[PDB]
Amino acid sequence: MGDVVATIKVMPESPDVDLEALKKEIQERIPEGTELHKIDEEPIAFGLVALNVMVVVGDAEGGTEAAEESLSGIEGVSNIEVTDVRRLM
Repeated sequence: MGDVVATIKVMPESPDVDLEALKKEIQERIPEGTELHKIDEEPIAFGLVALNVMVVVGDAEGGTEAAEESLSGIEGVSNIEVTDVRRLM
């Protein structure tokens, strides 16, 4: 208990929620500041399942700002619940 873990839940608006295809996009959307953690295959709409891509940060820096940056032009179809957090203090 001491690591800061964030959580980004991305979900495609279309019923063609390609989770595995999103997997590749997830890696490229990850904050260039640190590294990822572990993703979650959780459902949202009637059949649209999102992926909660968490990230493990600690010795890193505020370079994770790149995440919000990529959000300014991220999956326009797959809007993310970019409000999840997990402060493991």
